[PDB]
Amino acid sequence: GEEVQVIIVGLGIVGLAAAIECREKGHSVHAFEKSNILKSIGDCIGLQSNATRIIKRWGDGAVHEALRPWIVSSKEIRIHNSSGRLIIRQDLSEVCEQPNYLLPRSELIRVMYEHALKIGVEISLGVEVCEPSEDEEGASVVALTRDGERQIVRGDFIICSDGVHSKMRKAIMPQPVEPRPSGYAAFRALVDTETLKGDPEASWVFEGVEENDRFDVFFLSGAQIALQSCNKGKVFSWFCIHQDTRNLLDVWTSPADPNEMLDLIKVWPIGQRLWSVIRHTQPQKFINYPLLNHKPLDHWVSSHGRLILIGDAAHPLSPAAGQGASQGIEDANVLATSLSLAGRQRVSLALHVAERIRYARASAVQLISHRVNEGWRNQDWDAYEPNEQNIASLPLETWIYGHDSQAYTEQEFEMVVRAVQEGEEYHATNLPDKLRVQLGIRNV
Ligand SMILES: Cc1cc2nc3c(=O)[nH]c(=O)nc-3n(C[C@H](O)[C@H](O)[C@H](O)COP(=O)(O)OP(=O)(O)OC[C@H]3O[C@@H](n4cnc5c(N)ncnc54)[C@H](O)[C@@H]3O)c2cc1C
Ligand SMILES: CC1(C)c2[nH]c3cc(Cl)ccc3c2C[C@@]23CN4CCC[C@]4(C[C@@H]12)C(=O)N3
Repeated sequence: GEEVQVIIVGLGIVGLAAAIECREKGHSVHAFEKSNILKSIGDCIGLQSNATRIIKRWGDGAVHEALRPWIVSSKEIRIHNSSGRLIIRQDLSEVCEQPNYLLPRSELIRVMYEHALKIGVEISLGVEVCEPSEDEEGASVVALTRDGERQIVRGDFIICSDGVHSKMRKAIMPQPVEPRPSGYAAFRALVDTETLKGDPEASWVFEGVEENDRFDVFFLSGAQIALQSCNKGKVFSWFCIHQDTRNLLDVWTSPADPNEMLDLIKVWPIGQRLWSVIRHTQPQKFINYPLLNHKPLDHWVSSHGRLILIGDAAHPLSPAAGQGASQGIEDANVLATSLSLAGRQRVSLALHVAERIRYARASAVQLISHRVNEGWRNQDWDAYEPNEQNIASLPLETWIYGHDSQAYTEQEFEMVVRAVQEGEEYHATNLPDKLRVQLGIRNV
């Protein structure tokens, strides 16, 4: 009559989603995180309908109501050239049939953190998790606190949601493959709303944002720039994908030079108008984040089936594509659903079923996102005008954003169990069949 004891390593977006999913489905959760995750860092996170579908269930709608101010109200993407001329209005009516969110990462973390505490997730901040182990009966980790004290923590299995620099990953894949640089990076930041207000030369950016979030894209030679608003103009954010061969580290903390962005855009006719807004980014908030191409791992689940990698620990995606967080939320939902269907006496089965459901779909999104990183969409803008051909269409694919991962898992669970127990390949239908073979995805 004892609950499953879930251990979670890392409380980024995916670890918090895994904690909420597991706890709402009746399992005990003790989550560990090394940092103060409430600190204001990073810029905005987008969540598409495949993620909001999952989030809508949490607390019988409580989290969705907390996130309602952040529901995307853009009806179109406005695509501009280097003169600022509007070339194409790309309709978002289908993409936005169901809710999407756009909000500062720190606000999404806060909302998820508060709900996790409310529903009884046990959270331990200031803990670096080390040295996982497992056998046929259980798993354990070492909780290392900042005073150097070590505490053993035991559970039924370990959820490794510790991000792109996951140290848990080597417990599954001890020989790490190296991501290769795409040759591109992304400048990105929030704008300081206060100083943005009160700049008369930036007043244009507020037009209509109380009714429809701004979603402007600009294509210049060497730059793909987006300017967005959310929550009725309370927040403005921007990014700029650009060529960069420097040896940049993929972290969200390093100093970046705002003058590099000014130099890139000031030589084109629209540059001064864009800078009228972007100049109000706080200097220490400029991030220049490299767009690295990570190869799918061979698998996500450990030898005894009591550790699983999810989120960016399993399938890091660049922030340039828009499915990174949403796919990690699908990991959390499928894993928790699979655990609930398998039960405490079949934990390894649960993790292996979740891996079989998630792997090909997550890997397809990952491999397609490599093309956005390498700039395949770009053309010579002296000759071509940008249009829908140049917009990475991953956030526009119905097969991604229309998907209901929980319903899929419930309907397919016993078929996946049979594939796992009979040693047969499971052919998931949560991605297009042509895609899996076209991309060279190898089933686990
Ligand atoms: C500080 C920060 C800012 C970010 N800002 C943005 C942004 O503006 N836009 C965007 O699109 N993406 C951003 N990201 C990335 C984004 O969170 C992910 O791409 C994705 O949405 C969710 O990935 P995740 O939860 O799997 O991993 P992450 O979000 O990277 O979270 C991993 C967590 O695990 C913790 N952790 C790592 N190792 C250990 C350990 N041994 N023990 C305990 N805890 C550990 C880390 O402290 C971190 O909180 C940011 C990530 C970080 C870490
Ligand atoms: C910002 C992204 C993640 C995005 N976020 C969305 C949200 C909704 Cl709700 C609908 C569509 C999108 C898109 C499509 C975008 C628009 N950007 C223009 C330059 C680079 C990029 C990235 C990508 C692109 O090529 N396609």
